[PDB]
Amino acid sequence: MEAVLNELVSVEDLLKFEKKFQSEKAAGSVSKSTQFEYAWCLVRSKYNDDIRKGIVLLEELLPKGSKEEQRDYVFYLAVGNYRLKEYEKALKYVRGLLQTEPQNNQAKELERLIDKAMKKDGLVGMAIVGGMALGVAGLAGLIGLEHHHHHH
Repeated sequence: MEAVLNELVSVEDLLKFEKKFQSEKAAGSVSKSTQFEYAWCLVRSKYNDDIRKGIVLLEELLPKGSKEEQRDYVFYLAVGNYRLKEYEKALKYVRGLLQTEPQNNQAKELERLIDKAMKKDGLVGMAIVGGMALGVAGLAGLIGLEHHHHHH
């Protein structure tokens, strides 16, 4: 029933989770739970600097989380860096993420956007046909011999 409304994050939802971070911190301590949900609210902020902080917030929690807890935080980091134009940074988090869970399709499709975007702002070979061009006659050849190591 989590219907995604057409809006980033109302200042109330962003500060709402910040309020908890304040009361908990006021006690002189902060539960990692708030630290995790506090970065999400920022990672989805309308300001970029808020993400630069939301990304660091999780980056410090990863070493503090186990391998499974990291698989979740790793997922948010690839999404936060993916939008900050940083395509390779998010590509390192999404690629290693598969090294752990290759059966993750949501992690695979994201890799396409990151890798596909880079080719977009790089202009591919415009019209393509099977590849950049043909080849010096070489259909199969995946079982026959190879270049004869011998001059003439």
